[PDB]
Amino acid sequence: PVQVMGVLNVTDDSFSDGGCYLDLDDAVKHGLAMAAAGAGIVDVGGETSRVIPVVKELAAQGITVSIDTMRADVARAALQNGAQMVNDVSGGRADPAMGPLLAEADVPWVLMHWRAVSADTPHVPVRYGNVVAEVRADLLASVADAVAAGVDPARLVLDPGLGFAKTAQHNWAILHALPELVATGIPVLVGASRKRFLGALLAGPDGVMRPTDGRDTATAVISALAALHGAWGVRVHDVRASVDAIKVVEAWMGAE
Amino acid sequence: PVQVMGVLNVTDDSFSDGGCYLDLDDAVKHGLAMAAAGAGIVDVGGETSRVIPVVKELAAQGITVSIDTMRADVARAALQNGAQMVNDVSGGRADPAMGPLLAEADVPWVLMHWRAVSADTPHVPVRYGNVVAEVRADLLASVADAVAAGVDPARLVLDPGLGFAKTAQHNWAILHALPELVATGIPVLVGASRKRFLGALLAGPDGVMRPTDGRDTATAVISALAALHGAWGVRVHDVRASVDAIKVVEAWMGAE
Ligand SMILES: Nc1nc2ncc(COP(=O)(O)O)nc2c(=O)[nH]1
Ligand SMILES: Nc1nc2ncc(COP(=O)(O)O)nc2c(=O)[nH]1
Ligand SMILES: [Mg+2]
Ligand SMILES: [Mg+2]
Repeated sequence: PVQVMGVLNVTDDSFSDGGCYLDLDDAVKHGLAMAAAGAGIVDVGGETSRVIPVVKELAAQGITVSIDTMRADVARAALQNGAQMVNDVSGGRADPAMGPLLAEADVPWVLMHWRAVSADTPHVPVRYGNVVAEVRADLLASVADAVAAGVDPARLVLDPGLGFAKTAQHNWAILHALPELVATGIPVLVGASRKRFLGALLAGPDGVMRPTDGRDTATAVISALAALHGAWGVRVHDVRASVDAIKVVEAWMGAE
Repeated sequence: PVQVMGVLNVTDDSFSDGGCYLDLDDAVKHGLAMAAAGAGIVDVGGETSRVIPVVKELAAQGITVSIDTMRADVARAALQNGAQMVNDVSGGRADPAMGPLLAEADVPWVLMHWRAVSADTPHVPVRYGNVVAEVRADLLASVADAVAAGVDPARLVLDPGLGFAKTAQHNWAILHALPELVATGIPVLVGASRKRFLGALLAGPDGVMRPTDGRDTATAVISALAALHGAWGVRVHDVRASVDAIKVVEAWMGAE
């Protein structure tokens, strides 16, 4: 079984990969629709003034909500309001209070991989000698860090952080070696949904990138392959598409 | 490499799985767009008065056209007009003149599997004891038939005929055992695109089937899995979607 984590961007952002639900009610509506479509987790990302109210209503609607934040304070607020998981793009590195909070709360923590050369250059891609190996080592160190803080390992989730200070080539390399990360025995979450690499993969005849909205099929296919290779879950914008993919894989793979 | 065969239904049909391009120019436009999207073959299906003109223009535009017909006469007309492949849903069983025509023409021939209990009940699903094994045996016999007619085996293509006198369960069984059919050493074409089984797989909460247009992601995923398991090609309505899927598989599987 593969978990489907639907993305709910509560920020307003011109460059967004997938819908801006700044408006409380649209956002809530969107979260609900995603759960209805099969998402077992709704990942709300914003700061507190915007996300809290969304997290609160969704949690009140029985939805399993993840808070996508690098700040322990926003996380704590999220938790106080019904969130059941913390999704940290910094893998605990941005906020020293994060681990202790997770140790206090005992809820799942996603440690996403994001190793920048420097703090002022978080998006410059890192020149990796062996991205798979480096990413793995980095993640295991982040696990050690979390554990040392009192977090039960069983609550941890690894995420290779596709496209974060990584090229499309690094991305493909990580996916190809997905089974090696899965082999760490710690659940792996894949977040490729609508990312740049897909825009590039699917560029038009001209050389113009496929629009964000046109990257869902590719995203869905990455979900099926992820499922085939043991991933724990997938983080996506178009829930239906990835759920459809999963149903196919299961129907195919289970056909006696 | 997996061939992408785009569907061009030149009939008018209320129940169509995918667009009705009865109008010469729309049809042509559609065929061209499919080639542009990456389809290496455009499968025109109608009778002669409707398909011929489409086949002729497409072939004049350099497109590799397949004629989807059970009639040797329509096929011959198609060939006279530029078609380069014959797609026969009857596997040569509807028209005794078909094999000799293919032996004369020396172009690829798709032998689709479609075993009905009877002629008057072509759509009643056959009660199979072992669909995979029966389908295989049937196809190999159709190969023998074609060969005996002077057709070079190298020109043959097998197609399990998904959903033709088959249940969704049979369909899934055939796909799961795709590698066994691939092992015949004869190229295999998969035609699952938007079929009923997918409508059922993806039925809504209510129990209402997913609309035809909503079956493309599933179709695309079947394309990726087919690619992974050695299929020769896929026959689809939404070319972009299946091409996208193929690009993903290749990027993933080739990531050193
Ligand atoms: N755990 C995890 N969290 C994330 N949060 C935001 C984005 C970028 O998302 P966007 O495409 O909505 O901007 N990507 C990830 C990711 O890949 N993994
Ligand atoms: N070779 C082959 N030919 C076919 N022709 C028509 C349909 C039904 O197609 P539609 O969905 O456009 O009605 N299916 C096949 C098929 O599965 N394989
Ligand atoms: Mg987004
Ligand atoms: Mg059709």
